[PDB]
Amino acid sequence: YDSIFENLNSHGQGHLLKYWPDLSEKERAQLLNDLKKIDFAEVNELFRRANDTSKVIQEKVEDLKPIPDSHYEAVPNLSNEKILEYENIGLREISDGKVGVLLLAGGQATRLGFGHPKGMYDVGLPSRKTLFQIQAERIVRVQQMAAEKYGKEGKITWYIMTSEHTRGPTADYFRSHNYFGLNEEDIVYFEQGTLPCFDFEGKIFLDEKYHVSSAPDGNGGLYRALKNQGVLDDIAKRGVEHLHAHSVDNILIKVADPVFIGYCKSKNADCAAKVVQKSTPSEAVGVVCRVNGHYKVVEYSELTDEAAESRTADGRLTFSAGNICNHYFSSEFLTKICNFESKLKLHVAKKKIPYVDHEGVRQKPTEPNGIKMEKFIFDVFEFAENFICLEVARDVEFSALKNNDAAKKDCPSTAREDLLRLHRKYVREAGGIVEDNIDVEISPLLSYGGENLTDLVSGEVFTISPYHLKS
Ligand SMILES: CC(=O)N[C@H]1[C@@H](OP(=O)(O)OP(=O)(O)OC[C@H]2O[C@@H](n3ccc(=O)[nH]c3=O)[C@H](O)[C@@H]2O)O[C@H](CO)[C@@H](O)[C@@H]1O
Ligand SMILES: [Mg+2]
Repeated sequence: YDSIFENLNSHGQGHLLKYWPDLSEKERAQLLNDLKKIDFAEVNELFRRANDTSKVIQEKVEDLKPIPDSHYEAVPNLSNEKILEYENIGLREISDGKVGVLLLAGGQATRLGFGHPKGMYDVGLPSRKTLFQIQAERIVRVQQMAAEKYGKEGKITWYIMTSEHTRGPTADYFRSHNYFGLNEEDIVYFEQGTLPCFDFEGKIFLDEKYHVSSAPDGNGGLYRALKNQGVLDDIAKRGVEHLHAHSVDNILIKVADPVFIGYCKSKNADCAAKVVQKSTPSEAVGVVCRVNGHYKVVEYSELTDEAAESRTADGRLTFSAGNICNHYFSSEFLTKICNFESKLKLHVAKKKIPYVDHEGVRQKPTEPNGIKMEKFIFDVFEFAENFICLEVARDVEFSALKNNDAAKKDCPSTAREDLLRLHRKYVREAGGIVEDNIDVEISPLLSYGGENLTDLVSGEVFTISPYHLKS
């Protein structure tokens, strides 16, 4: 106790042991287990840098400039012959077993009110498939496409990053469903770290008398987790050369998109980000920018209202390159990143954090009472030697699940609506006849991105809703 107290008090966190006399021996052991999981020197060192307001005000007066339209291309503007070239390059890499996916599934947002990892959400499709199952079947299908073209049945290694409260339920969900037709050996779970939650005076919250308040350390915690969980070793052993990192909530996600992988390989990019066009200033998307001669993403929470609402001569937003958390990393760049993730800025967010008050009572604040600190995955972009930005069509590739339906944006209903609208488009683009009032869902096992539909829908008329086109 004495050595533990000193470690705490030398860093001003001695209050965490306040309730020691009232705790059972098991609660005492739980509390001590919480404390030994925290490096109080590194945490306290990190908090000071993250909350150095003088440096923050300097970053606010930076001459923030958007990525010029001249520095990126848009997939829908490419010729179909250039698209095929990129797709075939990506399909070859997938077939050769050189592609992995880094699924960011440790996020703990509560906005949705879902008592499970977000990946288990069912937005009410005719198939009633979850985000996890849809993504798994997209992996199945694109592996099949790659093997059918190039012979070898290469596998995408699915690296699923979890946090403490998602690790168990996520592994249980995939196991219960027989990995949705994928092989268990190719799905690799790894767990990101956490950081404690602080009040406005820099003292760490107690979630219970025997439990320190903590939260996942941001999706920028990927890099440290990759190293200390042995994932970089696994990547090197498997011969994986390309990594597709993306969020869990985008129901339109082109997992291991061969066009994306082929595009970045052909441009010899060490790192890349997909973007969509931002048309409302308040959309909660980061924007790709240039400052001091390198690329950056400024999170929606850190973009001034002035910059967000600034307009071009056209009337487009000046900052219109909307990040959709959909990134490419070369294996070489990834392993070099993980050796300097220490320098990665910690971002501060005001949050409503439950806490034990000065009277042993757990409160639930109605106004933000504390701070969480997060590393952001895109903060490595400024260290890339050949960063590439690739614009994609929003209706084909981005529809985020963030809020409940009452918010009416980025909700289950818009996610389900965006996917069904896209599949209606795929059916029409393959020669099928279907009106907007018909809900036709295309199984990912039948079509990854609109291919493989002519023989089934060309000339056919779809008049009954809902309809499920299956494999
Ligand atoms: C990548 C990032 O910093 N912000 C992006 C993110 O913000 P946004 O704030 O919407 O999302 P979060 O950064 O909270 O989470 C993004 C993804 O990372 C996962 N996650 C998050 C935190 C964590 O500790 N562990 C973890 O695995 C989430 O579960 C999800 O898979 O998505 C938007 C698009 O939808 C982009 O416009 C934002 O620029
Ligand atoms: Mg991102």
